Amino acid sequence: ARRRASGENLQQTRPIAAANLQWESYAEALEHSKQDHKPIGLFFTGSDWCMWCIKMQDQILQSSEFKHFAGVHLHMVEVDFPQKNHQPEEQRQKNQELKAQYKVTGFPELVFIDAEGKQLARMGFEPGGGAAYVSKVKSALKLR
Repeated sequence: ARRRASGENLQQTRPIAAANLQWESYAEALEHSKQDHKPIGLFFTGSDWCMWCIKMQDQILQSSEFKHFAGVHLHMVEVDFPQKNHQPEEQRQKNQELKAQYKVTGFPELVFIDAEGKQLARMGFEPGGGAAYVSKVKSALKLR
């Protein structure tokens, strides 16, 4: 297949392309949601010891489909529990409170909440890649 081997088209497509994920604060997320009404995804993980978490981060959160979907439709908040901790005391207290608040036990776990703190849906690690993961969240949050 010469066509498959060929590439690097002169004509540029999709000017929008894709952008990296923009992390927001828990306090900031709600502020925006109160105004924008968009759901908040809290990412609970172990950056330095949970391999499955790395996989979720590397394969779904950092995936192009996830980036595009979330950049447009969601507010993302990072909540990490590393072995080597260097987060400010205030951040750690808030993070622990949040972990308990949403009854988070297993990681990786992504929980969707509204600006009033109501849970719309929750998901963990699920094979299939970024495209498939976003389809699932859409159905869960009733986005259409």
